[PDB]
Amino acid sequence: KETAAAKFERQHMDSSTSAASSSNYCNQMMKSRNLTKDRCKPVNTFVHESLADVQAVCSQKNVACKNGQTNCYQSYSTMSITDCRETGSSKYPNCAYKTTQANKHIIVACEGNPYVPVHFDASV
Ligand SMILES: [Cl-]
Repeated sequence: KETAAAKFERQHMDSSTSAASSSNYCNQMMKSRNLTKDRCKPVNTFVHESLADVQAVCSQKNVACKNGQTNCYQSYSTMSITDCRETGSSKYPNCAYKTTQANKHIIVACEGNPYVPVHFDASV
């Protein structure tokens, strides 16, 4: 059983590249992080920053989560991210994604001891 913290890392961290360099990034990544196994995950963001930088967000600007809980945090600074969203034609198991590279603030929900990201709420 994956911890919530480990699931976050698998779904959202990509420290290995500074940015998506092709329009096929999302197709490539969604597959390999096993986010298309059972169904096409519809929306998923990858963050191209160190794990330390992403964990540090839990110490930054406290905001409400979409769900009304108040354990979310917005990064003071922008981060390099890639936004992956399934195209309207996509059908499992031939999952297809639009890739959008950007520099935006991230908002994550944090939980636990240590107090670490367990959900990606949005980018700004
Ligand atoms: Cl979950």
